[PDB]
Amino acid sequence: GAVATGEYRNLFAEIGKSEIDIQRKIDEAFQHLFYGDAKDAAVYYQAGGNENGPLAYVYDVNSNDVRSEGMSYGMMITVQMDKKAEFDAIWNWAKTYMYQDSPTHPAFGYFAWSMRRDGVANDDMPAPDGEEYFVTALYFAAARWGNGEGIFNYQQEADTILSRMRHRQVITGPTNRGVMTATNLFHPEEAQVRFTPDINNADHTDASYHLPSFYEIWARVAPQEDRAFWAKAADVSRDYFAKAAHPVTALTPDYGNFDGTPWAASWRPESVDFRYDAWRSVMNWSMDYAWWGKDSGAPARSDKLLAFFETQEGKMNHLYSLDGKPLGGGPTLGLISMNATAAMAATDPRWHNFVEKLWQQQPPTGQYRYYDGVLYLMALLHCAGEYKAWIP
Ligand SMILES: O[C@@H]1[C@@H](O)[C@H](O[C@@H]2CO[C@@H](O)[C@H](O)[C@H]2O)OC[C@H]1O
Repeated sequence: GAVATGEYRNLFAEIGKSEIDIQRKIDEAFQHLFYGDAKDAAVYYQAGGNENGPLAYVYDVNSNDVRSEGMSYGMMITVQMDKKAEFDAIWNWAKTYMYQDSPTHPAFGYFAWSMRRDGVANDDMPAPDGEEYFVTALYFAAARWGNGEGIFNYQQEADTILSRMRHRQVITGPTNRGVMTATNLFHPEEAQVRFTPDINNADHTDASYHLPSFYEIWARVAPQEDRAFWAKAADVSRDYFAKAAHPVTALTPDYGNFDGTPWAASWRPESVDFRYDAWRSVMNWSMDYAWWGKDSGAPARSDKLLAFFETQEGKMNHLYSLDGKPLGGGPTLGLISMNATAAMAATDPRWHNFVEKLWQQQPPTGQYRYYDGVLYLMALLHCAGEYKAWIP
């Protein structure tokens, strides 16, 4: 695995691209998304500052809301790209405005998943893959830059947040939406991330939230009393992808049950299909395989998913039944980008075509560029051999 060797595959170099052109492609994507035209290209906004220095956020330009996921992805992108100033400004806004510090609030220890640009929460409850990326990005920051003090003691922040994600108690109290009850972010017996800590829907998961590549980091550097739990979560997630991904297409549903079956949310029953969340599952298991080499099923799964998408050439949808029926939409940059990341584990040389398709793309513009753009820039970093485990 790359962590053992320190050698991360440069999949773009493997399909013949020069290092100068790979650097240009990543820098163009960063400059567009972080510093491009505010109305058409950028998803990052400089939002003044406070006692900790500059504030900034990554946001969904469509709804015009800040998302905890996009903040956490901005932190991961910026630490992988050695962009400390941008990292610190995003983290300052997330910790200042999104993090719930009241111990009587049911979201204590968690980041509001959806927040207006003025800091008014739409929902105090979290999207738990945001927390997973925040903690990991903070550990990576500690490793690359060393720890600062206060909110910039990245390792201390990560330890405290991650401990509370596991050990949170049930809290009932007032929220922006009325009285709510929430629990921990990982089920203590299943050792799986929840879709939500809201007690009304807590005993569910989401395959795209399963991040065994990161749980292995936490198994090494988290508070000692939790390391066995995070190690377990990594093994459970590898088993989860084996059960949750269709046996023929390797498509996963957006939302799921702990036993691997798809879950139809009452408010979103189409969550049983492969949609916007599920795009990411293949990145998660392929990254885990490339880093750690433990998910013995990952190569075949990535091969099945790329074989399936090869049947869709010239008629690509972005919504599918798990058995591979197209359910609508055309090609998206986010799905192209995630499919390319399957090459971190695929064995069949059709993966070349998927990495080449990502290489051919341009940075996204217009109303849907937030999800397309964060996935694009993460996929470019993975495929350039520039998305690494920075272990403190
Ligand atoms: O109260 C809970 C809501 O907070 C939860 O909202 C979800 C949070 O993650 C987002 O990615 C989803 O889009 C959003 O629906 O839904 C479940 C409910 O119990």
